[PDB]
Amino acid sequence: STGSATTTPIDSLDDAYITPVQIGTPAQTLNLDFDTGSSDLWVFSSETTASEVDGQTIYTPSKSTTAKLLSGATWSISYGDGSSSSGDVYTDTVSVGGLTVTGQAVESAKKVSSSFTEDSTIDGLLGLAFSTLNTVSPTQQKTFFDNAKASLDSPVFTADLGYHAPGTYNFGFIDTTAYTGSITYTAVSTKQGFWEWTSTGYAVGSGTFKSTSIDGIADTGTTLLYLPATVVSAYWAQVSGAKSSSSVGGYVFPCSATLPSFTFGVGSARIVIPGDYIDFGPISTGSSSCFGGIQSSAGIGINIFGDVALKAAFVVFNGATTPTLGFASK
Ligand SMILES: NCc1ccc(C(F)(F)F)cc1
Repeated sequence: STGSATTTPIDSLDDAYITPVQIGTPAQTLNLDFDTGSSDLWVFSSETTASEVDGQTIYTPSKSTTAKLLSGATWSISYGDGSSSSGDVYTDTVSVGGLTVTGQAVESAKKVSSSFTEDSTIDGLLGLAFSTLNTVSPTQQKTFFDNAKASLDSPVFTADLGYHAPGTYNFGFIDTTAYTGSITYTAVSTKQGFWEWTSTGYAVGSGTFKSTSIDGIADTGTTLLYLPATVVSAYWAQVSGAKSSSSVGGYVFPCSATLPSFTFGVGSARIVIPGDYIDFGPISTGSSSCFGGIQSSAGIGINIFGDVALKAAFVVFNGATTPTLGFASK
């Protein structure tokens, strides 16, 4: 079996991507943020605290004839950005573009943090990292990809995120028309539960490729590219007027600048992120100072190849016996 769904940026800045998901019987469509950096499928629901719901579409388990309360199960997650959500669990039918899973754990939110309330376009998350990170207690649950993997034509899923444009999430197959050249595969470590790999280095614009091992995760749920401070300082040093602002919380640059591109290595292959992808607009409404898309990972603990980097490539998340990551230019 296969699944194919269109993913859309939530705003003009590509702050996040949403993808329609059908839950329950009859189908209740929720626009979820597919997240390769987490492993909980959670949604805004009829149980969410009234004041914490602001325009999102909710899941009403009592209206699904196939929804079953998972006895004594609760979930609670805190993301790298300081955001969080928690609640109870149901098992229900979940479909993504024609691919269906019955008995999928659907984590119903009782509470969500301010940033989730503020994003009215995000109805919840669909975790695509390894099921070892799932927060359901006392009995851990599997991801949608984990539940479907055996039935797929090929145990893979691809992320083809668009820059200011619609894109695609495919399950079970590789669309050979969705990329140029070849897919270069690289080794993955599942020790921290993430699609963790090692980049072979970087270049800034037309500069010399610096060969250096950058360990990081492929994370569709994180907007920006987070890299070591030495790497990030070398990039912003090429932009006139760019500086690291402690008030803003990262590198800012004059909005009139034309940013150089950023290249990251995948084995001997190279993925080029065009400079325009690194522009995240004014720091505040009306400001002539813009926020950067490449930031330091020094206070994070790990490097994150977020949407800024992933949207420059066709990305294969290979769930074979030994998982690997594939990257191709597009
Ligand atoms: N990395 C997961 C994630 C995704 C979205 C959000 C936000 F912005 F919706 F709150 C927070 C955390």
